[PDB]
Amino acid sequence: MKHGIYYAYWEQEWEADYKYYIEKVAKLGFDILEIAASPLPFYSDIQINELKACAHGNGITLTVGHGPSAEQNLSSPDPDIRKNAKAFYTDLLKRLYKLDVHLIGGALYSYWPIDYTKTIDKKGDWERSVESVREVAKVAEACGVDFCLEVLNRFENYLINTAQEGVDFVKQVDHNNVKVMLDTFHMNIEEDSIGGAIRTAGSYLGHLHTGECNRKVPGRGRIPWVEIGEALADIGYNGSVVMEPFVRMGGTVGSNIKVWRDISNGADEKMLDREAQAALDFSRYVLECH
Amino acid sequence: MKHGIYYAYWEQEWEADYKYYIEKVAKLGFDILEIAASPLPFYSDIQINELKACAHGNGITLTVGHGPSAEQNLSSPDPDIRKNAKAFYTDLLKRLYKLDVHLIGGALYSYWPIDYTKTIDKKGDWERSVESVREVAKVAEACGVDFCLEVLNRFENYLINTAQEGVDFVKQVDHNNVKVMLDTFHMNIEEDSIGGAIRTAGSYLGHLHTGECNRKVPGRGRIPWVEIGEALADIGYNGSVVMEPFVRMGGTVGSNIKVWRDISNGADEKMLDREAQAALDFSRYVLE
Amino acid sequence: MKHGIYYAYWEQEWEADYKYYIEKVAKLGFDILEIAASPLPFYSDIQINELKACAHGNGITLTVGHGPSAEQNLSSPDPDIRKNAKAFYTDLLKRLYKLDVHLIGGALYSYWPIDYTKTIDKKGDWERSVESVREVAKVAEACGVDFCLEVLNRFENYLINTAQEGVDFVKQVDHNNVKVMLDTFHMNIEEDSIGGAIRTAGSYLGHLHTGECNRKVPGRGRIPWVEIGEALADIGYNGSVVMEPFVRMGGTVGSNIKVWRDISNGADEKMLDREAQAALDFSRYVLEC
Amino acid sequence: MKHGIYYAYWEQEWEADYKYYIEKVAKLGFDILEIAASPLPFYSDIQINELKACAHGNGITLTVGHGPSAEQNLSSPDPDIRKNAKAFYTDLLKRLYKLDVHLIGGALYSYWPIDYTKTIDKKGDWERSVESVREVAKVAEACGVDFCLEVLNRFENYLINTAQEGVDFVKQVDHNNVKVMLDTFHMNIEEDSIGGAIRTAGSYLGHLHTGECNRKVPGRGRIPWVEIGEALADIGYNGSVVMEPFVRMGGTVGSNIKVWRDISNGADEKMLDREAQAALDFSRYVLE
Ligand SMILES: O=C(CO)[C@@H](O)[C@H](O)[C@H](O)CO
Ligand SMILES: O=C(CO)[C@@H](O)[C@H](O)[C@H](O)CO
Ligand SMILES: O=C(CO)[C@@H](O)[C@H](O)[C@H](O)CO
Ligand SMILES: O=C(CO)[C@@H](O)[C@H](O)[C@H](O)CO
Ligand SMILES: [Mn+2]
Ligand SMILES: [Mn+2]
Ligand SMILES: [Mn+2]
Ligand SMILES: [Mn+2]
Ligand SMILES: [Mn+2]
Ligand SMILES: [Mn+2]
Ligand SMILES: [Mn+2]
Ligand SMILES: [Mn+2]
Repeated sequence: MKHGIYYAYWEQEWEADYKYYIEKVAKLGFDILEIAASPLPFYSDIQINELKACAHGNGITLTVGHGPSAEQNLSSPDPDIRKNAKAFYTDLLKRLYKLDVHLIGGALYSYWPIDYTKTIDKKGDWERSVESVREVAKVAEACGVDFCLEVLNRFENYLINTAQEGVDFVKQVDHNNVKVMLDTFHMNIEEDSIGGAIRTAGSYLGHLHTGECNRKVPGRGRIPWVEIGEALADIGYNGSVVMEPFVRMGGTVGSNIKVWRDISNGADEKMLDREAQAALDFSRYVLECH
Repeated sequence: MKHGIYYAYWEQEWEADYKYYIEKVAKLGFDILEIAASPLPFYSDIQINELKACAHGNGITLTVGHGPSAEQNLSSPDPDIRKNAKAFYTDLLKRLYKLDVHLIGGALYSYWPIDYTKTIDKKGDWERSVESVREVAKVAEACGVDFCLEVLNRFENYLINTAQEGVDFVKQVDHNNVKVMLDTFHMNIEEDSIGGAIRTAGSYLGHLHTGECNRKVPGRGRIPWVEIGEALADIGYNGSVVMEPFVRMGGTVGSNIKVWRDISNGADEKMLDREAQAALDFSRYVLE
Repeated sequence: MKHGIYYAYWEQEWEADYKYYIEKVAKLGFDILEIAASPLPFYSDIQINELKACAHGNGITLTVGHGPSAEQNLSSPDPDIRKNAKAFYTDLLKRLYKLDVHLIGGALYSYWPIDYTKTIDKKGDWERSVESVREVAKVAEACGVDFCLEVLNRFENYLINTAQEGVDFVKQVDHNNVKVMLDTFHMNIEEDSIGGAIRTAGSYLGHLHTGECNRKVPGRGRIPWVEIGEALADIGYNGSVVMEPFVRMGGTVGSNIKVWRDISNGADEKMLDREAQAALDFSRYVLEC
Repeated sequence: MKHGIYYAYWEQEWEADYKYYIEKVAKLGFDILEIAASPLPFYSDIQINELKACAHGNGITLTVGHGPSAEQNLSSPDPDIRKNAKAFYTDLLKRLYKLDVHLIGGALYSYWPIDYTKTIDKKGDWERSVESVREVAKVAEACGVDFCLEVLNRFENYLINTAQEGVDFVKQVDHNNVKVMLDTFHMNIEEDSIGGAIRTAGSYLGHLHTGECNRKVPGRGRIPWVEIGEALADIGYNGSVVMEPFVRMGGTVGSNIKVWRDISNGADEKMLDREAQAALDFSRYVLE
């Protein structure tokens, strides 16, 4: 497996100097840095090429996460939003192609976080979504990009909350490059079984996010990491595992993730770095070759 | 310890004929029925007495749960909202005393569920709430009621998310009738240690809600029940334990709890009855 | 799934008035009573029909457990011990048939408990055992009995300590009536994964013993019961599940099981019955479907 | 917190060239090397100073483990055996003082492994042992050595099988240089609660052995490491943590520990080294 970490562990907005983080995680021993998609549509060609060259020169692979805006909601009942959305993704996937990125994940079938003050139509949203994802998927394939649909807890989305729902949705889409994506923090809430959910995902699992129950770095909390490693070995998971810790208050990240206390316990950057590296060593040790 | 269940397990709105449920759970074997406070202020003085009568007749003890509305938000920066909130609690609490209820719990220090659309001010809300709660505490003490502050996960509230934050708030309130309340569903998300959180609550723990990670009845999910039982013995817990399963879609309950799939797996009322009864045997066995 | 309990939970010797426990256990709600095989060769056909009819009357299914003596050692290098051993099971299995018992289990490929002051030849004992068991297995087929080979921890046996070893031994024996048997107390010591060991057992699993890490009744300890239910479901286990708690010091049972403190904490018979009943409610709830 | 490993992980007999292992574990990053006491009584005085020189040279602290032989049984009903036992330990402890080691642990109140084809007189053995250990304690105190009594599973000892029995024994001995010692492999069998056993030992815990359920190195097994680390933090443990993995068949070690299958799966020295270092990183990280 290839191990990565989301840059947002160090930042409070959905954008940053990704080159700085590529240099950092390469020194910490990671294989991957996952970056937020938000700023990419504003990258000039030379900026995309420099980012790509940076990743390549440092032996780092870039993956992309995206929490879509309501205006990029592929499941919208408004035909215009669905059109703006497909247009947004099309342009984004081409940028990913130029970046040599082959994976994007997150609530790509909806938007995030969900504004629950608006009325919900799961059934209706579900079918518009399946349709929209079907065609975005075709652009993704032409770009060499796997489009991973992340199963989320109920407080963050209502369409896909369990691995079974994720598999159902992905089978309906029925496209080779559209995958299910799990996240230990979300599984921790919705699943009857962690290993079971992973085996349920099976051949459809295309990406995995890690973090403790309250989103600390993997290892020192209650997530059943050994059971997870066993299940990944049962399904022959080949993919990437990207830890996504959020331990700092503040900014759009703190607000969207809902960090209302200093979970980092006053850590400075170097401290954060050390904990992520210990967490990487732990992940490689516990999660592999079971 | 005394075991109960929240009536909402069977209903989709924050009210119901509580008499029908006092008889149901008395039969199923529960010692307690927990009821939503919402419809109570619309109970006449006579309706109160028959509810109480109905409870005493069935050997069932009544506890109350309450997810406050924005207008009952004791943490509010708006003095008129705070004023109305103290009035609601004082009226609600006098009714509780006449109903012969000695415990109310929920996000009593705030409102539920939070609309994260508005602007949050944790620091200021926290100070206002501590003060408003201490006042309300005098009334709760009078009506012989335990004002229980429930620690909730980050998605449903931002003031108190861990047992440690709960104990800090309660110690700040510094009042006899205010307790910390824990819920296995919420602890499962926010805590480093389930047993550790319970031990942190210690003597301040006044009420406990149970449910699996995804809110099914206690037993066949991933919650560490043995560890909870051992930690309650460590602190010598002598309160009640109320299961709060939510396995049904629809209504204000389904929307507030966020049940977007049929977790009950098509259960009918009898099937719901059986599972709750089995979870009750399980809880008395494992937890004590 | 059918749920039972070992009568020994109440007794300190490997024999007892099984009719008394058949009645007790029917009132507590079990579907099965497991009895020790050692007193059965001393039973007349009258006692065998007596026991069978009584089980039948209280609706209880009977299963058998046996910790073989050194003289009943099917793996012994001494060919006379092996001949006497085969004679012993040949007789026993015919009695089981008369009792309409379709399952016996324990360290049937060896003897129990092992005396480590002796000489070990795991490789040698293993080969002799596979040979003897396959033979006994024909007699088992004939008597309609499932010969279950229990995987034990290292302190009690050295031949088969993990589900994988148990599976290798059974595959090698290669006979329909031989199955692997697992016990949560033994898996707790030896296995890397509990769900994994069950799954490795797979279709070869023919019997399951349960108890907490320190042998108390199932449920209030550290054994991962939910994980066990899942794995039993993953392999579609239909067999029975028998709790085998040991919480009392004294006697052969106490010395053989090595109970050196009062784990029951003063439990009198009624208290023991209460906990077994609660543990049985727990097992049906957590372990099934 | 100091972390070590028992040298027997790489050897099949209760002795070896400890200098070779001091260099190896310093290179892998350990703080401590734990050695078997067995060969030490017979160390010339030169060999004692060389061993100590090496340890200091490599920045390694040495701790000692010991499975006493039947003739060294301080609990024996036989007075000549108790006499020898006491002479054995006073000589061993004085050497330890020379070797500059401050900790010895194991079934020091008895002998190991127990021969169960003999008569078990628990109450009598227990009384004699408490009295004997108390005497030895005085010498241990003079040599600046913590005499740690290890709690073992039922198959390896019958006097002390739980943390509660270990604490009861140590409190009866009533001497500051005598401590309780826990081992995750042994707790995994006997305890109701791992965290609970650690909290029961509390201030009395003077040493801790680690290993997976089946004695593989810590990390990929079922032992609840986070719970252990949280309980060590609960009591404020000021001792060391020594992993005692046993993954190889053969010799006195393989038969005393009862390894009947190749648990190491063909590992050569280099592979045993890497797995030890990975478990060390895991332990420092998870146990805090
Ligand atoms: O689990 C999550 C969100 O809770 C991740 O998918 C990521 O943070 C999100 O997609 C926004 O970047
Ligand atoms: O756990 C919670 C909310 O998740 C409850 O205690 C809440 O106050 C109650 O559900 C309101 O009806
Ligand atoms: O678990 C075991 C032994 O520890 C049993 O299966 C044994 O065969 C039985 O207890 C003998 O009576
Ligand atoms: O855990 C134990 C024995 O199972 C050890 O501490 C023992 O004292 C040592 O292994 C002997 O060398
Ligand atoms: Mn995620
Ligand atoms: Mn931490
Ligand atoms: Mn922690
Ligand atoms: Mn609750
Ligand atoms: Mn057994
Ligand atoms: Mn008990
Ligand atoms: Mn040890
Ligand atoms: Mn217990």
